[PDB]
Amino acid sequence: VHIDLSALNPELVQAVQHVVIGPSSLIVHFNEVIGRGHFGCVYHGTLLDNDGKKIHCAVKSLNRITDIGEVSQFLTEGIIMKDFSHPNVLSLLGICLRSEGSPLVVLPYMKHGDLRNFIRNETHNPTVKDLIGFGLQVAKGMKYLASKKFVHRDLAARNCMLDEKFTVKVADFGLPVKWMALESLQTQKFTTKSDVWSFGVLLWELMTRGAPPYPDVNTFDITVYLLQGRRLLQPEYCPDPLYEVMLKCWHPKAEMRPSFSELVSRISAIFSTFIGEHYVH
Ligand SMILES: COc1ccc2c(Oc3ccc(NC(=O)c4c(C)n(C[C@@H](C)O)n(-c5ccccc5)c4=O)cc3F)ccnc2c1
Repeated sequence: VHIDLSALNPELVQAVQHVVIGPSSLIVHFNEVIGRGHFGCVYHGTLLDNDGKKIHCAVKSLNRITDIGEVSQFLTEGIIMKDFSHPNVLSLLGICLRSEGSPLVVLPYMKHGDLRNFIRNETHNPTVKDLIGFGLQVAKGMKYLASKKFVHRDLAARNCMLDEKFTVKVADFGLPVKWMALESLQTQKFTTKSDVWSFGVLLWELMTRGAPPYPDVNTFDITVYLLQGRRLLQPEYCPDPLYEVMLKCWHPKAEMRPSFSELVSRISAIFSTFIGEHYVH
């Protein structure tokens, strides 16, 4: 990959400068890979400050980026993400624009990987309170994203990260038909309200500790399934009030679905009635 960086806009390069990091502070370990491949090509990285203090990071290589339009789009995404600041939203440490090799994205290292794999791992023992707690953290992250008028589009357990303090970081914001709202499947439109539907599916994943949704329904038969008024069944470990929350999230009419603000207050109330946790945040 040899991108001709000279062909970029002065005001945009000026705009992205506060997001750019490079070899004077970032060490990429190109021989050391992170993850399976559901986050793409990711390397272990080390970020140093002025006094040489090291920080563990993940370095994603965007290998499919070739032309100047795609790089410009990449810079703008970097600019947007860098501005976000919320404990339940994954941070952007920076990006790398290099004359040789693909553009790079630098994120804080997430000890416990993604939430779906964490809860599926049988060596972990999350309580019902633990699972609801994870769901509350996601809702708080989505409440922030909504307040910035930013639509996630791909909310799911696989896309939520978990750090060493068991803080959930909403990630990969900005085909998973089984997470898509009815209107998104039909009109291809995505909004914060459709993010609320996906969040309902995410809660279902949590309470089933990462079971695949709609097991007996084909991906192409999902639109008719939902128009028939059929929904995901109540998980064995899901309480009645949380299941009603899920049902509200999957309302036929997008405008009738709760806001993430409403979701945080309701899930917070349910969470408070539960006791016993093995993962305290
Ligand atoms: C130990 O196991 C793992 C396994 C995987 C890990 C990991 O994977 C990633 C998670 C998330 C992302 N990236 C994102 O969530 C991005 C978001 C949300 N945006 C922003 C959006 C507006 O496009 N961008 C982006 C930023 C700048 C330019 C273009 C795109 C992004 O890369 C990249 C990763 F490797 C990150 C950190 N620790 C990990 C530990």
